[PDB]
Amino acid sequence: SKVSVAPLHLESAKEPPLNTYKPKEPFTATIVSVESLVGPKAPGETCHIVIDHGGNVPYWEGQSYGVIPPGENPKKPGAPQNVRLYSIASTRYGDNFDGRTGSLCVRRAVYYDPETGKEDPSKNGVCSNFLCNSKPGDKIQLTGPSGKIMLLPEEDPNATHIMIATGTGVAPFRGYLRRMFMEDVPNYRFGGLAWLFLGVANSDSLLYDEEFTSYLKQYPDNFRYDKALSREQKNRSGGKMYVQDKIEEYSDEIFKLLDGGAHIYFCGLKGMMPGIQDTLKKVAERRGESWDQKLAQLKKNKQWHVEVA
Ligand SMILES: Cc1cc2nc3c(=O)[nH]c(=O)nc-3n(C[C@H](O)[C@H](O)[C@H](O)COP(=O)(O)OP(=O)(O)OC[C@H]3O[C@@H](n4cnc5c(N)ncnc54)[C@H](O)[C@@H]3O)c2cc1C
Ligand SMILES: NC(=O)c1cccnc1
Ligand SMILES: [Mg+2]
Repeated sequence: SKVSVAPLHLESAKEPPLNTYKPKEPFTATIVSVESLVGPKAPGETCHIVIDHGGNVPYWEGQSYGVIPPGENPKKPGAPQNVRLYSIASTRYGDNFDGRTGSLCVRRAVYYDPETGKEDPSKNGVCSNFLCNSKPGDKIQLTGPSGKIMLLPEEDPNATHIMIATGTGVAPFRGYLRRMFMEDVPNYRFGGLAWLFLGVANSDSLLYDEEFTSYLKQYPDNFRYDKALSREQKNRSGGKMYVQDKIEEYSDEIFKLLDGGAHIYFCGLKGMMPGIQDTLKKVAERRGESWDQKLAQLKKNKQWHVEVA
């Protein structure tokens, strides 16, 4: 039924690891695999990178790894490159179920001249292309792990978790959902509701869709999954279908779940948040509620979890 994971001593630590490796002495990890997650119509490549850390850089679900790309710091001669953070997309056991690997979900940052569409190697994103250009056996300078905002609250195994992602913001939720549904973790038997909302540009830009869809058939009473394909669908007002439009489609259900104590999570590019806030204010107003009052309450109750950049 559930997949055996090892070693179960990874459940014993009472606190998440933080800054085990630091930039001046990173951990030299080894690439296991790199693959594209997306199809030909996707605006850009997003890749799935599996990294062998040998058990030397454990983490909890929701944390980030740092990666120091090669080369000198362009603004600090003689110095290494600045760390880039990546949300870990794997559980603490990893994609090999052995506690030795972790995975990243990385969008290639590529520069196009806004008029001609021409390229320029010196303007592409350094660390994202480094990662998606990697091959098995390549070495990676790893730092961290870091972050606590997106730790999964496990005190109540029957909690409700409403997960709102755009693009690579799905990464921590892939980790959450594997821990909730896929892996045999005897000390955490999830029996609540986990509701994943994912916005991407088009069907070819979907990330891990087969995995999430499988949870609908395995855990129909504990998982829901809704997608917004912005260039392929339009909202009720003529706009491109964004994730906030999908929340709006379920406004009454979601607001009732929040009032009942649900956690809600937001992850991805910071550009996703203004439209979400606009939708939530409009929804609140139609219900005769104040979104300001409601958000202040959610934050005070520690139901509101945002990590965007
Ligand atoms: C907590 C956290 C978690 C994150 N999680 C993820 C994740 O899971 N996945 C993910 O893909 N990203 C994630 N990010 C973003 C990630 O950390 C990087 O910032 C991103 O990958 C870009 O880094 P880079 O080294 O590729 O680009 P950089 O080399 O830092 O360049 C940044 C941008 O500037 C552009 N640029 C460079 N030079 C020029 C120029 N001369 N003219 C115009 N433009 C230029 C680049 O093309 C790029 O878009 C996260 C960020 C944070 C803070
Ligand atoms: N955790 C983050 O801030 C994040 C994740 C994915 C993409 N961009 C930022
Ligand atoms: Mg696909």
